[PDB]
Amino acid sequence: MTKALISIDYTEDFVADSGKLTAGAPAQAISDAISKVTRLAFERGDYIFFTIDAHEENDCFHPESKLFPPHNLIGTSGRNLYGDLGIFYQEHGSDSRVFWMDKRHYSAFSGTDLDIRLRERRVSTVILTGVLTDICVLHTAIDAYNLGYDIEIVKPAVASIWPENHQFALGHFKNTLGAKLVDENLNELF
Amino acid sequence: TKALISIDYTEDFVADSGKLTAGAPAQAISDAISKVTRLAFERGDYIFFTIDAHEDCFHPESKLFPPHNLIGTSGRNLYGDLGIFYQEHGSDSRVFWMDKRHYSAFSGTDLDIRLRERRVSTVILTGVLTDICVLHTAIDAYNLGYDIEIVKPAVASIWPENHQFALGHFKNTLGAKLVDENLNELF
Amino acid sequence: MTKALISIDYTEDFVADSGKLTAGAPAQAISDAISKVTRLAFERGDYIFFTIDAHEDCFHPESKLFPPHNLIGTSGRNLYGDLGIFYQEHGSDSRVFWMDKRHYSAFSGTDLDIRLRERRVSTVILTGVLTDICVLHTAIDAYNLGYDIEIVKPAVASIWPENHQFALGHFKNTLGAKLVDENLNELF
Amino acid sequence: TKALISIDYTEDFVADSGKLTAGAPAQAISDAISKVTRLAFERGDYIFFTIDAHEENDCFHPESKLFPPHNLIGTSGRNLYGDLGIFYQEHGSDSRVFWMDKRHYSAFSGTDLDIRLRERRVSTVILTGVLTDICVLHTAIDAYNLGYDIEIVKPAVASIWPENHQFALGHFKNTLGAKLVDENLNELF
Ligand SMILES: [Zn+2]
Ligand SMILES: [Zn+2]
Ligand SMILES: [Zn+2]
Ligand SMILES: [Zn+2]
Repeated sequence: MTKALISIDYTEDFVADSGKLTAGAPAQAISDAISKVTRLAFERGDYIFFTIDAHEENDCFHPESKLFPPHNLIGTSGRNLYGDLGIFYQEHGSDSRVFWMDKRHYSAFSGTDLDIRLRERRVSTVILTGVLTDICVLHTAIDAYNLGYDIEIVKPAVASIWPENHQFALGHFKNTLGAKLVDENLNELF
Repeated sequence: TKALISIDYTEDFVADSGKLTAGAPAQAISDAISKVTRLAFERGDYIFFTIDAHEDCFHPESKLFPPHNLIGTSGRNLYGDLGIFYQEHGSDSRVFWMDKRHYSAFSGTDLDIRLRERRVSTVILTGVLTDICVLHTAIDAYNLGYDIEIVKPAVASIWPENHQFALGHFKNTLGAKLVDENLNELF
Repeated sequence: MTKALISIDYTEDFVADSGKLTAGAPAQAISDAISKVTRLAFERGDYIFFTIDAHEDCFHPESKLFPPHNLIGTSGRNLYGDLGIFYQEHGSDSRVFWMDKRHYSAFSGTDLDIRLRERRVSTVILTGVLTDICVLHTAIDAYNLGYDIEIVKPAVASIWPENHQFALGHFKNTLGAKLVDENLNELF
Repeated sequence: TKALISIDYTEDFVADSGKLTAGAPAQAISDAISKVTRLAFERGDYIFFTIDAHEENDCFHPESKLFPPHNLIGTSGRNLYGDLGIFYQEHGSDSRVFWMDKRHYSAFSGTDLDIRLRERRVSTVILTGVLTDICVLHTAIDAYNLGYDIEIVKPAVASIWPENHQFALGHFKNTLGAKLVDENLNELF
């Protein structure tokens, strides 16, 4: 029954209007659902992992730097969590069940110790939230699948810039990864 | 020197009576997939056939798709001229057959090890399906620091909108180069 | 309560007197204990993974370090002693696996971790040869992958007693492994 | 270009008053480890400091039962010992120098080391630090499985137990096919 909720890249740079790689409106639209579900997961005794892009300026060795403009730079406000989710972190970030995790690839597992931390705790299910549905959420989900985790996707708490991409990703999660789609109350959606 | 990965282009995925057939669009790439494989082989590239090998109540994929590519069945035989190429050159030191259980060609296999032994920097992806075993393989390759090439006329999906999502993902997110059956970049 | 026992390279080439990479007397001495403990684990309901060297290869760094051994399709890959009989009896059981490997570690380039995770196995029990090479590498990989570890002391062996002793110390003190006897009871 | 890995050469592992000190043998390599690191840097190599980062009362870490508290985040225990420390003050902000926190013994486990190396097409890793038979050994084995050529700087690795140091060196040479080199990065025969 040991579960972990993963909060992926829900920062000012991905969500806010002035954000450097902002998803804009669709990302902002999930603010209430993402904060509610994360607070709920925490209330249920789940582990919470904030897995956040930590980029550097002039990282010529990173293939991502040629693909997107500078975003989520180390030591910038762009890395601040957006909305009430940010308030949640300031309140509960010191709790032994809440984690902040820097990542450099899209997937929350790549080059991090997420798998190690989950295995230490004998977690068998990950609950995915954040942005973008078809990039960092999708990559994290695929890695989770290959690492043998059960997957839940919080449908109203994931978002993409592109609606067709969001739809592809949701279908992929359900039909290919065998993931459970859930709402903000963590109830399965049929 | 690069490596061409041939993903799941078997009877069960391609033939009209295949257990998990992609049908017409998978059949449509037969000429292109075999042309580009022979071409890559001609110019000294390594060839990795990464093929579903299914049996298995502990595999989560059992719930998601009907039995396909079962061991010892003709369903695992490579489709078309690609099977002919393997019959001719499967024993060449640069050609490989790898059994896999997940979608990604890297998951639970020694693909990364074999590529690293040969100091390969670039993988060229062919096969089916674009949005499942090709997409998963591409993403694993990206995370493992490989340069990626996708042979656009040698990948196929059941649904054209999924094939289009995957192609866009390769270019815009993974930084892959889309190439034609002559291994020339597309513009 | 269900665990996995890993049976590492206990084959003719590593054990038999004419073996291509034979560990000789100390490897032969564990034959009774390794078969006893494997049968006990299987009877208990545990999963059994035979993780066996499958060699061919100028590209393999190991080819320069050891003479040819456990070559694919040769008798050097046959399991040694009563262990071979257990495999004849139960090799087709859904709980028993034969796994080819190219590195020393049973995890490296294999699907061992995946198979264990499918089954929610939290504890691996290690047996076989050599204590300081394929058992050590496998133990280290298991540790980094968050498995609890048991080492069957009378069912592991090395060519050199000092290497065998180093490895056993490393398992207990660094990896936090439980050392057990052939009855799967902890040793004190 | 190669990468030199500097493993756990900190106060807690080296200094007389270190919480998990290897003592005199670890102190004895201070000159060699600092010399070889400055040399690798001069030669244009990448330098990775891979340093234990433990927390007090981490009940979920299996290492917590095995050793007393050591290299705690925000303590002096994590300070690089000797001239290596001075080198880090001098060049830590350089593009080729990296500081990597680790929780397991191996420098690769749960880190982005492999990712950073492959971004640079590094094919050979040069290993230094402590302990020879624990964080150096684990790092070497991980490097081997990941297909890296390995160099071990013999006078720049140390263990608390000399027999364990001897086992590890033999293992590197005979099992991993590593090249043993001196503080001048010249092969030892
Ligand atoms: Zn990013
Ligand atoms: Zn399949
Ligand atoms: Zn071998
Ligand atoms: Zn430590």
